[PDB]
Amino acid sequence: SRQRKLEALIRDPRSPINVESLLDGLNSLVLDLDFPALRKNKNIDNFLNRYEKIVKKIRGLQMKAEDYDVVKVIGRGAFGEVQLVRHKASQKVYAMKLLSKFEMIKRSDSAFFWEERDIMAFANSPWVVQLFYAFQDDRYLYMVMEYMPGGDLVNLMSNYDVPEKWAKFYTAEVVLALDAIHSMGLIHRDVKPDNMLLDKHGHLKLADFGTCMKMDETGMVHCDTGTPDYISPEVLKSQGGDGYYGRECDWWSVGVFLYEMLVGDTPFYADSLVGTYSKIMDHKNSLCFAEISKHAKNLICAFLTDREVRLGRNGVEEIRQHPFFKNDQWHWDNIRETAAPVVPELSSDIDSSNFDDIEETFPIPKAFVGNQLPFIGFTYYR
Amino acid sequence: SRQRKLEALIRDPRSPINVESLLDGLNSLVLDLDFPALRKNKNIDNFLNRYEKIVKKIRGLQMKAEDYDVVKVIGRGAFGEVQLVRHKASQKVYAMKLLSKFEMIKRSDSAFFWEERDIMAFANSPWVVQLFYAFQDDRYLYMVMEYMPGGDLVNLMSNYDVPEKWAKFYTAEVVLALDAIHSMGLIHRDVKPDNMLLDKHGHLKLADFGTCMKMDETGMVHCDTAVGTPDYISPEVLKSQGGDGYYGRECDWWSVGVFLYEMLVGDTPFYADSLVGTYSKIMDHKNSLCFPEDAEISKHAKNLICAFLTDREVRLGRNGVEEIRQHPFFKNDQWHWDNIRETAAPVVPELSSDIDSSNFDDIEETFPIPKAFVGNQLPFIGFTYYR
Ligand SMILES: Cc1[nH]ncc1-c1cc2c(s1)C(=O)N[C@]1(CC[C@](O)(c3ccc(F)cc3)CC1)N2
Ligand SMILES: Cc1[nH]ncc1-c1cc2c(s1)C(=O)N[C@]1(CC[C@](O)(c3ccc(F)cc3)CC1)N2
Repeated sequence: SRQRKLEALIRDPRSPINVESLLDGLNSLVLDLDFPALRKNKNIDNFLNRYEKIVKKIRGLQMKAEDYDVVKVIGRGAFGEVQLVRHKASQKVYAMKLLSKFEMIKRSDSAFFWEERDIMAFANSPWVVQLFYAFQDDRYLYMVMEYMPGGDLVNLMSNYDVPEKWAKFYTAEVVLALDAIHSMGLIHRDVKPDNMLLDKHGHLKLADFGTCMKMDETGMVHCDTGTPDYISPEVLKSQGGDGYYGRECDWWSVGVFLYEMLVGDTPFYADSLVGTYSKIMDHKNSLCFAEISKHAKNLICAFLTDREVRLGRNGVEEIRQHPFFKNDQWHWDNIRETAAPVVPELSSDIDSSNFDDIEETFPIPKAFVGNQLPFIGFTYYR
Repeated sequence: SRQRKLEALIRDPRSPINVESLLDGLNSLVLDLDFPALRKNKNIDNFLNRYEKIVKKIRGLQMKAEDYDVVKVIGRGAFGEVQLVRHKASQKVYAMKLLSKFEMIKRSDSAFFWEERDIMAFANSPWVVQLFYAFQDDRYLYMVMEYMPGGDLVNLMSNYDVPEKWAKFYTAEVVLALDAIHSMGLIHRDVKPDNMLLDKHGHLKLADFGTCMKMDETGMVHCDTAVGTPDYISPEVLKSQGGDGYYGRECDWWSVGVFLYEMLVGDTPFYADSLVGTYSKIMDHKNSLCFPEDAEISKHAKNLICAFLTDREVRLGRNGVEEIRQHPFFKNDQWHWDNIRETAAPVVPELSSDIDSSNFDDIEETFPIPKAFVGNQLPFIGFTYYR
């Protein structure tokens, strides 16, 4: 066949050897070889003279952080900040998440983003925040995503006293969004109001995929990797050395979310990491309520039990037909194209009134350290 | 102002960042990192576990040396042999030059082939031997060229007594071959009968481009190394070893002079028992150059040689290739300069089959595992070429 089998692999933007990735493999080789210490090497100097020229040019004609106006900083993650940005040429407003390369190399935390990228880029769901451009430089990783001007549910829940019928909507849109995540053979692990963003029209989209794992042939995962509030008992227990868990661990998170939304506090709240963790483990005795209807009370309890009997172990169908999700203005077939509880009031394309306000280098190597190598293949254009 | 600018750079076959070279980039990185000592590094291991699998599958599709049957070894250069090969699938015959990656690295001389490749892969001249494929593996560099069953001119000079009528032809063809090399912006520096091969029809081609330098924007080169074979070296290239060297194409016309002298006299002009003696005779070429009493040579032939074998300032061909063409020696009734290559050759080779190598005499170690990063395969990233 020759270069037909090989041409196909290059074309696929899902394959790790697409053109953009091959270019990363050159840049990160130049970026990690270009230090005077290592330059004493004959081989490393031959290479860098022949390529440094053309490599610098390439760097020029592909997406940079300079190609964006930074309207304002709207969030701050574990590694970098999330910015509200406007691309200069097209003038289109996006949300740009920065990830610090150095703060990732300085931690057992420099592979998480691969799932965060693949989901947001290729999920193609109405339930997933959508990635347009993924690019990098010597310092940072960048993801350019559709901006969600509606805020997150942590902001809504503090701003509005949430009544039962509002929770019927919000829980349901999480259920569906989660099912979409599951149908890509993935568990979210850490589902919570922070990863729940609202769009222009007040509808849900999941966002923070950092802690995602891909299910086994069976459907479980068997490896250890935050803060407990919304985390399932089996997941905490399994941090001490293996033991599988599955998709049902996300449904636990949902119950915690429905509780917090209806009551006001998380069901296992305590003013310490230890306290919430301890309460979760003894969930049999710790969960108690009030002013909640029996149908809503019941769904919370069907979620907040160990994985064996937890609602949604048998399927997403159990959840749907539950008496709590019975209303008038939406069916599961059209929930997204109905009116949301809170449709956000938006002045312009850069309005961020649903978000609040907020106000590093690599060490020059002696030997080859390969700091950029973990980030080869991250670059992506729509 | 678009990434369609970039799109062009990738597609351009003679661009440093074509897809083959980008894939070489990924490959020679996997090769220079996959060692247990190196893999103690988190980064290098994070990388290899994600790429090593797919990289292996690619290597599978890449042109192996297994793709060829080796008919006979027909030559051996400094850094490896030249095998007469038949490509298995196509069943076509090729000459394949091997270049040892180890011996090339071990001797600090590992940049000479880049020109050698471009000349053969892109010359498109009937005077330049032509490259079809250029692949590599961890151990070797490979050059698949069109086979030249006729043999080299060193062979022709020791099987036949060359009369001046033949010398006229061969010298003329060498002259035109070099003009084609020059018109591509390159000086050869190593013109010799060994680098002069003969096609199926007994006609010339130039072969060993390892020593080639590309002229600057003014047709001159700055070289401070005395490069090439000691017998054919020009006084300027020789002197250039010490201090600022400065020369153009003229040095190639020196070689042509020596070539002709060898062909008519039967010996090189500045021959000596040592290398160090040959150099000295070249330096004192006014006094050392003389034709023997017994060798009979036309007054035209001696004129052409001596016009070639002088200081660059007064050397023939300094004022264009034209003053060579019209030289009285090149007067004949058998070929013009327009056609020469389509006249009958003085020696047409008798080939019995497509693997006949009767015009070639028959004949008849790797890297250590590194501690840290060494990048042994880095000088070879981008070698790979296909037609
Ligand atoms: C706004 C937008 N529009 N289109 C995409 C986005 C994203 C926003 C974030 C995204 S995308 C993300 O990936 N991470 C975070 C990092 C900050 C976070 O941890 C936070 C903030 C405040 C809290 F009170 C608690 C938590 C939430 C997740 N933010
Ligand atoms: C035959 C063919 N067909 N298509 C390409 C070729 C090439 C052949 C060679 C090529 S291409 C080459 O690059 N190098 C050499 C290595 C051996 C050499 O140095 C030599 C020196 C003195 C000798 F008495 C004999 C041989 C000559 C050049 N051979």
